[PDB]
Amino acid sequence: SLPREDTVYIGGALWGPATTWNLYAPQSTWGTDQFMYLPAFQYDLGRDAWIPVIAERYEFVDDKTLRIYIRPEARWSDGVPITADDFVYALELTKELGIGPGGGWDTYIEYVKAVDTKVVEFKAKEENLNYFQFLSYSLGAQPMPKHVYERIRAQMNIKDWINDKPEEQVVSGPYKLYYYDPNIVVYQRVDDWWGKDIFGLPRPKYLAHVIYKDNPSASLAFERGDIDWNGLFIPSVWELWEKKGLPVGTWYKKEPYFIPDGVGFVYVNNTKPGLSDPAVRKAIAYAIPYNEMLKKAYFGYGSQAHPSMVIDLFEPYKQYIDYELAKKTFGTEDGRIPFDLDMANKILDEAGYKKGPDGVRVGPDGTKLGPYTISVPYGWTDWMMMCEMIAKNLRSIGIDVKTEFPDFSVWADRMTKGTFDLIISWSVGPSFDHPFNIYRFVLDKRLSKPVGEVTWAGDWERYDNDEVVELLDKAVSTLDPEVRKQAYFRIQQIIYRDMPSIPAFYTAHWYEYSTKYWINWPSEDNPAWFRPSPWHADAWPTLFIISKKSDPQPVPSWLGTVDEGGIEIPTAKIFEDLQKAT
Ligand SMILES: OC[C@H]1O[C@@H](O[C@H]2[C@H](O)[C@@H](O)[C@H](O)O[C@@H]2CO)[C@H](O)[C@@H](O)[C@@H]1O
Repeated sequence: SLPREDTVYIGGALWGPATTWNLYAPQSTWGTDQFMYLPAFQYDLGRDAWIPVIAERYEFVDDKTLRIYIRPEARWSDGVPITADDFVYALELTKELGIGPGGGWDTYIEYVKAVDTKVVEFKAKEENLNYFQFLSYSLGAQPMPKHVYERIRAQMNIKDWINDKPEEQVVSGPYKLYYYDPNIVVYQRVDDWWGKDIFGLPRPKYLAHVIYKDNPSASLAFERGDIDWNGLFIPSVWELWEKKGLPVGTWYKKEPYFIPDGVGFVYVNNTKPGLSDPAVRKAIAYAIPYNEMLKKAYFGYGSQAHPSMVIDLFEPYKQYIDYELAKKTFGTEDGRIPFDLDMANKILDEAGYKKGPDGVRVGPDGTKLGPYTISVPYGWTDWMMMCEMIAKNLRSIGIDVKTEFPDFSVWADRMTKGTFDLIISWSVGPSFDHPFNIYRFVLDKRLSKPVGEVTWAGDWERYDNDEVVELLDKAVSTLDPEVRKQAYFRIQQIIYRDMPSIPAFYTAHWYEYSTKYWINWPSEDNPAWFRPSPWHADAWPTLFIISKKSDPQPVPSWLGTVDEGGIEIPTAKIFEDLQKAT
């Protein structure tokens, strides 16, 4: 019963049921992090700059001490000021509970301290000084409402709290929950949002997400005009406007249609017998039919990933790849891993795996290579097809793998708790600290948890290597790019030796829009925000950029770097200030 012209309908972001609106719970509902809880500074990948959001300003006291000045206007939706205590509390709670925003901060941050009501100070750890992580955890810090969470902690386990009462929801963002049921989640704009005199208001009054069971049903809704903002895999997407003449668009009008999101992996659980052998993981890498699955399953919307984990779609990242090592190791022109079942079988043969009567390999200890599952969420039809193609090839070489596609919530539980065998999942994307970010997320045991315990922070596969930890600790102890590069090069040697999990393809930043009710969507022709996908962590500025068709507004004046006429601080300026404070 929502007003259509004041509602943005969304697809491809929420899969399975609503769970909670609590970032410390094992699962929370799409929209919670994106729109309800904002950071100190919002990183802008498109401009390589930082929007001062809850923060007004930063200051380096020295190269290891960063003060963040909170806007006087920054205020929770219940009227309580956002204070330095809220920043300290959020991070200390994440450390205590082993889950929540800012996971891992305490590895590279010595302290977070409320030096005044509106001033928070972060101090870098010097033992393993890491300037990227220092900046990431400090500038990107997300406060959480201490006064709310302490009340909850007195009543119950914070992990059990649903936070599902609209009137009582205490948020820092411009939206909060309005309504939900088994078929929809709806958010409503906070009209007296604290940021209204700095950022304006987002244009939609409501954000609604009907819960579709699969891609085909979501696609049908999109074709009917019932989804405005979509983050969906869509086969033959160009035909929506070329053949069907629908008022629909993507970032690119021509192929590949989508900008890149990150790196999709075949994650292989290192804790399971058989899968714990690097030889088996290497064999799996050679048995993935990269080219065929990316054409048939992925419609050419993304290409094969480089095994270094570096996103070589961007020229400036190519310096971080030891191409000679990759070429030497894999025998291909660029060092990508070839699809080669002969090689996969050879690897298993040379590791002492012999096929038994049923055709399944048994190791020299003799661990049987199966039964295993490969799993992705039901309805994610592109990934499901990839899984089927991969599983069949693995069965061919004597690894007993079958597909299993449970509801998203169940899949996510098994991934985060590390009870899976194989899955396809995401990792990280292009960023100011790439490829440090992907090595940290995928390879760092410190971000993992025991099997049975939830981690959203990293290392789902439970890879355990102490040399990687040492290399991550030294990679950015100075800003000399050569030190970083050599750390990355050695990590790459370790990746090829251990095959902790398999970088497979560059994931698409799924993003489609309808112009029927909402206009000025970011695109190649209007590149106002480079992370517009409705499920992306950094989606929120999109909602300030779009207008109602019947009420067009100008571009928000705060957008753009300081030199361009907005309020965004270039990453280069932050590093300039850091070096100057040394
Ligand atoms: O391509 C697989 C699948 O992706 C779905 O979007 C995912 C996205 O790929 C993932 O990185 C992010 O963390 O979650 C979103 C969903 O919130 C997309 O909705 C599907 O159509 C697609 O099959």
